[PDB]
Amino acid sequence: SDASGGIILIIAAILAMIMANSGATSGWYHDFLETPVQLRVGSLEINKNMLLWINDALMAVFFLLVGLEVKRELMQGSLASLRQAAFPVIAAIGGMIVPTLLYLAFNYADPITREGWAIPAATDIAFALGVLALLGSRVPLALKIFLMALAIIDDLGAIIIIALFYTNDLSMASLGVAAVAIAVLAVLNLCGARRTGVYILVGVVLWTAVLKSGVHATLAGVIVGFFIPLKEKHGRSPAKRLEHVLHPWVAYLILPLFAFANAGVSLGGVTLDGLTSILPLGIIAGMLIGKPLGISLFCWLALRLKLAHLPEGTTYQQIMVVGILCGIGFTMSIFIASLAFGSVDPELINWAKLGILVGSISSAVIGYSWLRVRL
Ligand SMILES: CCCCCCCC/C=C/CCCCCCCC(=O)OC[C@H](O)CO
Ligand SMILES: CCCCCCCC/C=C\CCCCCCCC(=O)OC[C@H](O)CO
Repeated sequence: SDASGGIILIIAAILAMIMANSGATSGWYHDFLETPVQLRVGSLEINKNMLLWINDALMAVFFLLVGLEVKRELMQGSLASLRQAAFPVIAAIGGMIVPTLLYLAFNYADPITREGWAIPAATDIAFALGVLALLGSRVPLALKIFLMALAIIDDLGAIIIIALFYTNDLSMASLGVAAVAIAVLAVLNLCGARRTGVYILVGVVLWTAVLKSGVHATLAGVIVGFFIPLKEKHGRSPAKRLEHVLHPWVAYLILPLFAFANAGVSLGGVTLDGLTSILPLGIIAGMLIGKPLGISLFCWLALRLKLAHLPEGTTYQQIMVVGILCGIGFTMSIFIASLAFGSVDPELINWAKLGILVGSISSAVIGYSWLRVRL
């Protein structure tokens, strides 16, 4: 499902680029996405443009899946112990620090564009795993597990740090209702509730309470995915079945719809001097240099001073290639960019997207080349 998921994602992005650039469709594409919307449901109203609504829904579902996965990794997978978590965690710290530092090298003096610091810290898990899948049985499963954990730690870390920066966007009552909802999820888990539906219902309450803040609405999905029990009772667990049923819908519908609504950008007026502007160049440097350099360097240090061990079945060369692949930020990076610039100016988000596209495509091509050499 990895290879076909990546291919369908790329098709949707190409269709977006066609929509945003052809005279027959460009007008409607942009006008529809820009439309202000307010949904009627009692004494509870909220105003957001069409694209933001779409992204909130799609990313709530995607990060519900991310929540299930990270909980499974912390309880059963490669994050279930210090011994196994050391290497992916140190790698993710590097993949966070170095891309941010290279982005801010260009953008720290700009009070507007510095808000996009996390853009090249993101990794498009579907795209990167799809490029891995192109080598088939030559890829050690441990390498895929490593890439998955790395990307999820960086993506969740970005979302969480941004959420902490954005807390002031929520009201006292919103935070209160959210706290009570999270507490209900916790007691449901600790007591032994195993029907997925009850968690989903309390989860939509949590999601609506923090819906004014897109990043918090996204984090709500993670929280719900985290508190759905994973204990294998009689060979069954609601988290396993939910992840299994949800994964195809995310890989084949949610993420392609997101890419179709977000990856299309006009190419008229774009220039070589425009691409070398601080915002797109900071993104490109973060992805093409920051990601592989941070991941490889922090991993090398972890191994040399014996802080961590290579995952069995992998080599350090393979880890370096994964470091390149983690520069494929694509849809996750576009989402981070919408969180930073979405409510500021269309020129900013479009140039951020152009930078993301150059960095992502270049990371994919270079990573696949090195992958063919090493595997
Ligand atoms: C804002 C800060 C960044 C937020 C980043 C979000 C991602 C969180 C997961 C990464 C840490 C992994 C923790 C691994 C801890 C070791 C696990 C352990 O030793 O626990 C033993 C226990 O038996 C277990 O079942
Ligand atoms: C409210 C902030 C709380 C943050 C607590 C996180 C602590 C985790 C540290 C280890 C991972 C490395 C994290 C490095 C994160 C990049 C630096 C950063 O977040 O600051 C960028 C700044 O916003 C540009 O304007």
